Amino acid sequence: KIEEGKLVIWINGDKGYNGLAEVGKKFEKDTGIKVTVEHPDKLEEKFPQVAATGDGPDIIFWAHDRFGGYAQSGLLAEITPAAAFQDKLYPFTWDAVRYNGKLIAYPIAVEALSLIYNKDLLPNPPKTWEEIPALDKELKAKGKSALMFNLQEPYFTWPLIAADGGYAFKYAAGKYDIKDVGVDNAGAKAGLTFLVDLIKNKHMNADTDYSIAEAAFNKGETAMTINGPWAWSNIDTSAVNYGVTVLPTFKGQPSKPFVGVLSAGINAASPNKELAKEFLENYLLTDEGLEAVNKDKPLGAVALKSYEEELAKDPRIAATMENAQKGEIMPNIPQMSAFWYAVRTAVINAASGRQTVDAALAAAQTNAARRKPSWRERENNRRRERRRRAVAAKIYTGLRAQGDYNLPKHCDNNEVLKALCVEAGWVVEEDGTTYR
Amino acid sequence: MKIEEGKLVIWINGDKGYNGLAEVGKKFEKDTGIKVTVEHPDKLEEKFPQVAATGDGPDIIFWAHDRFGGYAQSGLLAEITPAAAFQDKLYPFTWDAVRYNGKLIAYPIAVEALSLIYNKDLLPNPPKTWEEIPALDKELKAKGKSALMFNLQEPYFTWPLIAADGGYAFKYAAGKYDIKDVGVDNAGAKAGLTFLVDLIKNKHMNADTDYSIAEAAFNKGETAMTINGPWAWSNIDTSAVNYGVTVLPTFKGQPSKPFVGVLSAGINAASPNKELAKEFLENYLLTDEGLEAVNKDKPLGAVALKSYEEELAKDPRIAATMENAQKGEIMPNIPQMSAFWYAVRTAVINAASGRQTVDAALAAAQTNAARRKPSWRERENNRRRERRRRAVAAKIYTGLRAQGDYNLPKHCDNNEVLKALCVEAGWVVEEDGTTYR
DNA sequence: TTCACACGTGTGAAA
DNA sequence: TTCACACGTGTGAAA
Ligand SMILES: OC[C@H]1O[C@H](O[C@H]2[C@H](O)[C@@H](O)[C@@H](O)O[C@@H]2CO)[C@H](O)[C@@H](O)[C@@H]1O
Ligand SMILES: OC[C@H]1O[C@H](O[C@H]2[C@H](O)[C@@H](O)[C@@H](O)O[C@@H]2CO)[C@H](O)[C@@H](O)[C@@H]1O
Repeated sequence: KIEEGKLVIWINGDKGYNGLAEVGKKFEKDTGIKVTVEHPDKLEEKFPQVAATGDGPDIIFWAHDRFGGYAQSGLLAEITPAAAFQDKLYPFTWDAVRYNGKLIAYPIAVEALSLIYNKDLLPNPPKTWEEIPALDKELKAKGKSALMFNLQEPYFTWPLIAADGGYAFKYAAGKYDIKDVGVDNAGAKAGLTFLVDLIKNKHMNADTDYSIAEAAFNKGETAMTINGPWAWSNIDTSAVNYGVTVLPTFKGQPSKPFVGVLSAGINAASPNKELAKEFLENYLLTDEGLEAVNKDKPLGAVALKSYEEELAKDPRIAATMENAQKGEIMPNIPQMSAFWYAVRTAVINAASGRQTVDAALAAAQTNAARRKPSWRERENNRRRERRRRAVAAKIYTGLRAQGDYNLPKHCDNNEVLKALCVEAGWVVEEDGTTYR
Repeated sequence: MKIEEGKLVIWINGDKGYNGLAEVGKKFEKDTGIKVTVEHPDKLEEKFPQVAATGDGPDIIFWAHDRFGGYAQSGLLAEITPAAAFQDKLYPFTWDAVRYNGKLIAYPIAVEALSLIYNKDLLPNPPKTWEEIPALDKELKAKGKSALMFNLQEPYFTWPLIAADGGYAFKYAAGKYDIKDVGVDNAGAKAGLTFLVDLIKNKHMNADTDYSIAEAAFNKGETAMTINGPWAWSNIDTSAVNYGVTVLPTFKGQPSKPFVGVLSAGINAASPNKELAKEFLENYLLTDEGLEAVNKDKPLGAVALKSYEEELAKDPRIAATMENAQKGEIMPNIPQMSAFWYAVRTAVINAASGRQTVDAALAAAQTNAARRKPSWRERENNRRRERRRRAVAAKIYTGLRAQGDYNLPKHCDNNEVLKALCVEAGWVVEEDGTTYR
């Protein structure tokens, strides 16, 4: 739990938390405030469960798509940087972190998936998804594979699902229609069927996850992977000469990745809200601060204009933003969580053969729509059934006490009910068949 | 995933040397042409029993021996059939660790015991007792450091202190463990966990500290001590910290008693590669060169293979490891061990957080660790009984609604039908169900 | 050991 | 939207 004078940060384990820990240390030396960085598992899920009761970190790092629900549940302290600060960042990165007219976190970096390839195994990477199967057949004869990427998180498969028409929630009339979903249309089916066919034809394995794909590419066992800017440092430490380029087209259309804006929201329950902005505004979001983090694990197109003009000249960043322009920024609405869980279930269930593509995406469409019942709705149901059981229990208590039925020493209420039935002129068979 | 004929898939925990093991796999593929894939998924010791029940899961699974008895009872492991010649190459007691109902159910790899790891430059003379840690931490804090940080989310790391003054898991008597004789709630266990919660109350430790927080703190020089196993040394070596490995401190003048694990490799019962897995484990991994490749990635501890252990035993860090092991006990491998671990993990976490008193947390742990897990058939019995109870009721009300003519509204629940029936039989029923003649 | 009612949420109505 | 019986397991009685 939070406490005054200290700063605890939650950031995903694939970002440069060590580099950010070097930001907190210099922050500690200036004003004497200790700064701990922790990279817990499923931090995007734990934070909403714990922040309600007042627990959780001072600052939470995650992509912007989750912050709308967080704010909707009143977990985030509203951000109000001076004008002088707001102008230090690109406008569209402020838009990613504004929900109902209010800024709900500090945008940090823009992330988009790209195609990463091994130049030594594949000097000329494919321009199309359609030619990957043949390429894998050629590489399988050399003991390699064409492509491996995380199939457990729909983030990585969404570029292909959206290529031919799939979409999450249609945007029209300046709003996201929380009830117009595009996970079941012809384009989505085409994209997921091709992915499943890749598995069926043994060009990919349904159980490949982030760790398995990263190891295979960094050990030179697979020619390509799909990943974000954070993955680059680990490829750098390996012996692989890699390139970063546009994702392959599918049916002649670009892959359309969902673009995220890594952000840092301040816990509404924190006693260090001011201390946290002094850290975020004048220590992290500075050339030397982003540098220390970026040097750990690349951030992507950092939102600070001041440092992005430097990073923007990296050909890997140019490629990252080439993919981003062909994709879309993620909505931040609270229903993204339901959308992501549903599509995750669809991809996994179709990849494994547990469901057909048609059945998986059909269910996904209705799941990404589902309303989650409120606490009060759950409590209404709990109480109604408590009252139903209490009413029955009182009836049978009086029947047992006053009925003087010929009942066994121990018997259930069904037997009492039977004795009440015969008294009222009914016949009740062994199995409950009841008539006059 | 299913395991395919002609390929080998291995599961091993992420803190072990899976990169070294993958190199052994790459040699095996070079000599016989069989591809070997090594993965380190999360919660593998829980995932395996779920998938392997239907023939899924890996060909080979690595874990400490304590979980394998439950696997074998569930029929998930092949029986290990090493010729006597090969058995003689490993220490007898390591075979004991993987013997269950008289059969060998895994290949023992290495013996693991927790030790005290300390920063020589911050603390040239490590403490001999737990009792002096609070004072030592008070010194270190004045310099911006802490005395001790270790994993408080896995009971494995706190058990040495719980066991020190008398806590125990299952009592051994007459050549077997008594699954109803649990010792997580006696005076010694209470004293050990109380001292740990007292560390937390006096701000000498954080209740939320997990494995990665403690490892980062020690390896960065923020804390003078940690508690960990041999797997952790390689990350320390790469750090600036100059460390030593020594005996765990005493508690109430008595040695800490870590539970000792034997890293073991089981063969999935559903694998058609049982012969290939046996070949790989016997003739590639459990060799000098095989264990060396893994050990160089992350230290294994005291390996079961006599020939290579005579080399590793020269290491003072292994001598210390086995000094702690002698003071501890080999874990049981009985199926009830997972229930014991879940119970103590909840007790430690709840007490460390103040959610429960020590007495309450451990009282619940004792009941949970001793609770008999109902069989599948007992569960099915209960499920069918309640299915039948509802069915009889349903038929009774179906008949009452059909032939009753109780003048009831379009839709109404069974309680209202019951009420009508009661008045038909000469009863009065109030709104809340109060019923009488 | 078996057993019965409690328990809160699921599924599907009915509006 | 509210509502009701289904659902399998929990708590604890009787033996
Ligand atoms: O897979 C669904 C997942 O997608 C995104 O998560 C990304 C994250 O944005 C990246 O920074 C990186 O960590 O990879 C993640 C995918 O594993 C969404 O941000 C997230 O809400 C969603 O659950
Ligand atoms: O914490 C309970 C846990 O303890 C042991 O797990 C150890 C394992 O033996 C070591 O090899 C290492 O990985 O640390 C683990 C604890 O995080 C038991 O083996 C395990 O069954 C039990 O759940």
